[PDB]
Amino acid sequence: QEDVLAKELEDVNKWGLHVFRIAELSGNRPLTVIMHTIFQERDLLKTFKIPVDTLITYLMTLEDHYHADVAYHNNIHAADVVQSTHVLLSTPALEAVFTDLEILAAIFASAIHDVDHPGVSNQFLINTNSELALMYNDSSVLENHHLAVGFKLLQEENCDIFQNLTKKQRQSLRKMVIDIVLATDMSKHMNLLADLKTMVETKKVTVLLLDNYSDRIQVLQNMVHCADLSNPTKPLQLYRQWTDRIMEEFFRQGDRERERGMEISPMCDKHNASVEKSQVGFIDYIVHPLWETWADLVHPDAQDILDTLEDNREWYQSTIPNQVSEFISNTFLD
Ligand SMILES: O=C(O)Cc1ccc(Cc2cc(-c3cccc(Cl)c3)nc(C(F)(F)F)c2)cc1
Ligand SMILES: [Mg+2]
Ligand SMILES: [Zn+2]
Ligand SMILES: [Zn+2]
Repeated sequence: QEDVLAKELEDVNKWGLHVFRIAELSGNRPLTVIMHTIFQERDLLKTFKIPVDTLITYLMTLEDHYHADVAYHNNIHAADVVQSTHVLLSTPALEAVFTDLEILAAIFASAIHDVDHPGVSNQFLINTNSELALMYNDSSVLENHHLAVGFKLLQEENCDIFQNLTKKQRQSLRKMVIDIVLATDMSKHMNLLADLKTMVETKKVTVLLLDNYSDRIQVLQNMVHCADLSNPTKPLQLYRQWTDRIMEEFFRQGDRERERGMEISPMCDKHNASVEKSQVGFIDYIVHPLWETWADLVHPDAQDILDTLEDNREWYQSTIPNQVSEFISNTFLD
């Protein structure tokens, strides 16, 4: 079993890693094994003096607080986002741009970015006056929760993977991670994109040049957001699994809404769905504009990704046998 898992992990630097296969092979520990592998590849254990047993212990704990019963926002998604971020960080256009701390921050942010997700949206949690929305005053509810849990777990037995950073490194890392995970709130998408556009419009090269924290963090925020929205850019056999999972999760939310006598949210009604037209819309209004801008920023490194995305769009379009627009307006605008 171990041998086969090792063969699959050889694709860790490649877009299109077989993450589901890794999940089955690892006993449903894709986050732990992927993070460990990445930490080895990038030499982050040596650089930040992270004892290996402490890493494994934190990763297993973090993984356990992802909900296996949630079809999309689970540990497999977290592993995917981590690995996608890891690839993006290695793009030629960003060679030697980020420090090791900034690299650690982006990867860690990716690992924790949806931890303890309950399988329902911010808007559902607000509309039901949930405990979470009450705790966080209706703003970036889940994202604030992912951060609090992700950090709190460092305090469990033998979990403090940052015990040998300096006080200043710990503060800087904490701040970057917060900035990154809060930018994963989907309602911030337009603002992020506008900023990313501006950065492209004024980019300097020699490889990209980034003079200040503000510019660097912005790129990391967009990078992890791209990773979060990367499913339609993946080989189609992966994409389609992600699509089935997110629709399952949406339909379960709609069943909860139905049982409570609420209006069923867009995309959440299993009795009235258009899976294929909705993906086309998702790509045209959100994913393609974002990734076309990321591709400009890193031109020409992301060309294959863009091409796959455009092929994947045609496929969903070719398999077609108000809701999309309502979902977009409610999800991706501030
Ligand atoms: O954060 C939130 O408030 C809710 C929310 C926003 C973004 C996502 C990601 C996602 C979204 C979609 C999708 C499906 C139908 C329509 C549209 Cl517009 C997008 N699809 C996929 C795909 F790629 F995995 F299939 C993934 C999941 C939840
Ligand atoms: Mg999230
Ligand atoms: Zn716990
Ligand atoms: Zn996510």
